[PDB]
Amino acid sequence: VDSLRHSRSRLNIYKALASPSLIALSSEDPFLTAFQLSWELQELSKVENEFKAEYEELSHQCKHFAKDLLDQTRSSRELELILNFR
Amino acid sequence: VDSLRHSRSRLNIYKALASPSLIALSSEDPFLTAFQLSWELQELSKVENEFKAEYEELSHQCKHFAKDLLDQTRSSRELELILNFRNELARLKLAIKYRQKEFVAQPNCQQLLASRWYDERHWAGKLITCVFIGLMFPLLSLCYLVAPKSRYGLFIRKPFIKFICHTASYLTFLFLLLLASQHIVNPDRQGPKPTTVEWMILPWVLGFIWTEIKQMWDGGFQDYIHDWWNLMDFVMNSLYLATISLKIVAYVKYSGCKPRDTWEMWHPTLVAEAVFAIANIFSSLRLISLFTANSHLGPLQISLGRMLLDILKFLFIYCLVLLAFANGLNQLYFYYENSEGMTCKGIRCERQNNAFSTLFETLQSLFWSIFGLISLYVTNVKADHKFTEFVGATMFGTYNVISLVVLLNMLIAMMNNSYQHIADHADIEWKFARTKLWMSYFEEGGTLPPPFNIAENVRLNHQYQEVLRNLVKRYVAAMIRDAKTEEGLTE
Amino acid sequence: YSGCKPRDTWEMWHPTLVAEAVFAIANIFSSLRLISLFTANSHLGPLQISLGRMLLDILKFLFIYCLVLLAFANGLNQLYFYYENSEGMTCKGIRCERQNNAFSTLFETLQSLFWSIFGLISLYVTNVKADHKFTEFVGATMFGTYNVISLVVLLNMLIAMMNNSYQHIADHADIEWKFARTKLWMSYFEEGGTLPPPFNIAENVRLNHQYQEVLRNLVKRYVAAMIRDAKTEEGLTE
Ligand SMILES: CCCCCCCCCCCCCCCC(=O)OC[C@H](COP(=O)(O)O)OC(=O)CCCCCCCCCCCCCCC
Ligand SMILES: CCCCCCCCCCCCCCCC(=O)OC[C@H](COP(=O)(O)O)OC(=O)CCCCCCCCCCCCCCC
Ligand SMILES: O=C1CN(c2cn[nH]c(=O)c2Cl)CCN1C1CCCCC1
Ligand SMILES: [Ca+2]
Repeated sequence: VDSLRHSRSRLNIYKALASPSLIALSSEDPFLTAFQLSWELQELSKVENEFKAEYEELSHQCKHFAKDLLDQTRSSRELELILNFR
Repeated sequence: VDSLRHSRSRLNIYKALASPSLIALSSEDPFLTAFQLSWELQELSKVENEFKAEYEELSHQCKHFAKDLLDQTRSSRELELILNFRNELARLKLAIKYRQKEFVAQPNCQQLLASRWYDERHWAGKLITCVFIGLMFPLLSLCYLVAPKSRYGLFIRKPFIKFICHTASYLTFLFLLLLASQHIVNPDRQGPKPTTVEWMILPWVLGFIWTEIKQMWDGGFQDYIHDWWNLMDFVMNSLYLATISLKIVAYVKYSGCKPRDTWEMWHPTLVAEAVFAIANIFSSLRLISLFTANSHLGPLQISLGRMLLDILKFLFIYCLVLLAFANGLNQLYFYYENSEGMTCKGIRCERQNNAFSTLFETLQSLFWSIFGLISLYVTNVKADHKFTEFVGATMFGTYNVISLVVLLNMLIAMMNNSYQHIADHADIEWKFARTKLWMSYFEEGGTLPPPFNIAENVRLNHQYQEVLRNLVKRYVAAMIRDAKTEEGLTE
Repeated sequence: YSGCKPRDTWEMWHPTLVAEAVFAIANIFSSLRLISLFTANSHLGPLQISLGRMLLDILKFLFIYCLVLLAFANGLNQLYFYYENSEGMTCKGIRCERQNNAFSTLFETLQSLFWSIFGLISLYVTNVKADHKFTEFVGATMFGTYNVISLVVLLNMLIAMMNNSYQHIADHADIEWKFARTKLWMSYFEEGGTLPPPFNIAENVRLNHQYQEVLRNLVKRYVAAMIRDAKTEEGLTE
C-alpha cells in the first residue's frame, strides 16, 4: 500500500542490524552473522534497485568487519582454532 | 553609464533572491520560485558572459534546493499530493519542462513512476515473456479499435504493454526493410511498378508521418526540434516522401524496358533508389534509442551522446587543415592531367591516377588517406621531373604527419579529459532520459502502432498548503539548523 | 566413406573436412587455457586479473557497435544489389586477388564492412560496370561515413572508457589476485585427483570451549581497540 514507509522501515532495520557494536554485543557467532548479513544485503542490492548504493555500502562494511576482527590474533594456534572450526 | 555598479547591483540582488532561507520564509510556493529562478539565472548566464560562473553556480544551487525539499516526505499520499498539483502528474511535467534533473531523479519519485509503469522474476523469464507479448501484437491492436471494453482492449493501454507493441511493430518494419533487397521478391525494367513489399511498406511510412505530425502540432517547433531523434525522424520522413514522388514521375514519363547498363545518369529510377537507401540507413539507426530503457546500455549511450559536441569542434578545425593542403597540392599537379586513353580515371579504380588533377579529386584523395587507401605511386607524372615529384611527396607526407600523429592523438586526449567530467552526473542524466521515455506512454494519445493507425481545486489547496507547511518546517529543522552545528573551527 | 579419392576433387561437408575444422577450433581453446597458469606468479597475476575485469565493459561497447554495422550494411546492400554481374569470374567475393561483388548480398556486405576496420578492403569495390557516376558516389559516401563513425568516433570512445575503468580497478587489485591464487591453491590440498590425466584411467563439543574462549578474547580486543581507542581521534566542530 504505502511503499515509501515500507522501504524506509526495511532499510532502517537492515542498517541497524549491520552494526559492529550490536553484533559484538548480542550475537552467538560474529563471523556467521557477518557472512550471512553481507550476502543478504548484496542480494537486496538488486531487488530494491532504487537504493543500490545504501545496500552496497552496508554489505561492504559487513565485509570489512570480519577482516578487522580477524586481525586481533596473536598466535598461530589461536588462528588455526578459527580457520579450522566446523 | 556606470556599468560596473550596475553589474554588481544586479548580481547582489540575484544572489540574495536565490537563498534557501529567504525562500522558505516569504514565498507562496517554494517549488515555483525555485524553478523560475533557476531558469532566469540559467538565461542570464549567457548574456552577462563575463560572470558565467556566478550565475551557473546560483542556478545549480536553486536546482539542489527543490530536490532537498522533496526529500522531506514520509508517505505516498503526501508525495502524490505534490506531484499531482495544478491533469495527472502536472507538477512532474512542469519539472521536466523546466529541466529540473535533480528533482526528477529523486529515489522516491523514481519509484512511483515504476509502479505506474509496470503494473505486473529473473533474466530468463523477462526475456521469454516479452517475446510472447510482441509476437501477438496485431490482434490486440485490432481488437482495441473495435470493442474497447474490459475484455482485451484494456490490455493495450498499459504503458509497458504499449511499449512492447510499438517495439514489435518497429522490428517488423526493419525486417521488411532487410527483405526488400532480395533477388526473389524484381528485374530491372525502366520505370517499374511497386513490388509486393513496397505496398506493405507504404502504410508504416504513412503511420510514422502521422505520428510525427501529431507530435509536432503539440510542441510547435519549439523544444521539438531540440530533441535530436525528432530531427532525425524529420529528415528520414523527408527522404521517404521524396522517394514516393520520384517513383511516380518515372512511371508516368519513362517506360519501355531498356537494359540497365545503357541508361543515363540522373534517370529518376536511380535517384529514387539512392534516396531510398540513404533513408534505410537512418531508419535502421534509430534502433539505438531503444536502449535508454535498459539499465546497462543506457548510461553508456548517454555518455557517448554527450561527447559529440566536443568532437564536432575538433572536426571543424581539421577541415581547415584539409582545405589548406588541398589548395597547396592542386596548384602543383594541375598541369599534368594526362587522362590519356584511360577507361577509368580517378582514385576509385584499380590503377589509381589523376589523384591531384582537380580540387574535388584532391579533397577525396586527402580524405581517403586517413585510412591508408591511397597508394604512393599517385605522386608521379609521365615526365621526368624529379623535383616536383619530391615537393608533392613532401606535401603528402607532411599532411599525413599532421593528420595522423598530431591531430588524432589530441582528439584522444580531449576525449579522455572530457569523459571524467561527464561520468559523475551520469545516472541523473540517464534517469531523466528514461523518465521522458516513460512519460511519452502514459496517455491515450497514440495507443496504437502505425500499421493499424490510418472545490475541484480550492479544497485541494488546503491539503497542499498543509503539506507544504510540514515540508518547510522539516527542511528548516533539518538542513539550516541541524547541519550548521557540524562546521569547523577557526581563529 | 572409403576409397582413397584425391583431396582436390572432394565435395563440401565431407565428414573428414568437418572433423579437421572442429579439431582445429578445439586446439585454439586448448592452447589458450595456458593463460590461467600465471595467476600463481607474482608479476603476471595481477595484470591478468586486471585484463580479465575489463571485458564486461568491452562487450557492451561491441554490442553498440554491431547495431551501427547492421544499419550501414542494410543501407549499402539496397544500393548495389542490382549489379551482381559475376560474369565469367573464377572467384567471386572479397577474399580473392581482384575483389568484386563486395556489396551484392547481405552476407558479403557484413563481411566487407568488417574487414575494413583493418584496412583490407580496397577502394575500387565501389564501382559498377555501367557508367553511373551518381550511385558510385552515394556508395562511396556511405562507405566513407561508416569508416569515420567506426574508426574515429567509436574506437576512441572505447579507449576513453577503458582508461576511465582501469583506475577504479587498480585499487582493489591485489585483494582480487590473492583471492584467485588462494582458490588455485585450495584446489590442490585434497587427495581427490592427485594424479595427472594420462595415468588416470567430544570430537566437537570439547573444541567449542576453546573456540568460545578465543572469540571472547577477540571481541574484547576489537572493542577496546576500534570502537573505544579510535573514537578519540575524530575532529572538532561547533
Ligand atoms: C613514432 C611517431 C611517428 C611520427 C613520425 C614523425 C617523423 C618526423 C620526420 C622524420 C624525418 C624523416 C624524413 C626523411 C625522409 C625525407 O627526407 O623525405 C621527406 C618525406 C616525404 O616523403 P619523400 O621521401 O618522398 O620526400 O617525409 C616528410 O615529408 C617529413 C615531413 C615531416 C613533417 C613534420 C611536421 C611536424 C609537425 C608540427 C606540428 C604542426 C602543428 C599543426 C598545424 C595546424
Ligand atoms: C584527424 C581526424 C580525422 C577525422 C576525419 C574527419 C573528416 C570529416 C569530413 C571531412 C570533409 C572531407 C570530405 C570531402 C570529400 C567528399 O566530398 O567526398 C565524400 C567522401 C566519401 O568519399 P567520396 O569522395 O568518394 O565521396 O568522404 C565522406 O564521405 C565524408 C564523410 C564525413 C562523415 C562525418 C560524420 C561525423 C560523425 C558524427 C557522429 C556520429 C555519431 C554516431 C552515430 C551512432
Ligand atoms: O518513436 C519512434 C519513431 N520512428 C520513426 C519516425 N519517422 N521515420 C522513421 O523512419 C522511423 Cl523508424 C520509429 C522508431 N521509434 C521507436 C518505436 C519503439 C521502439 C524504439 C524506436
Ligand atoms: Ca519522433
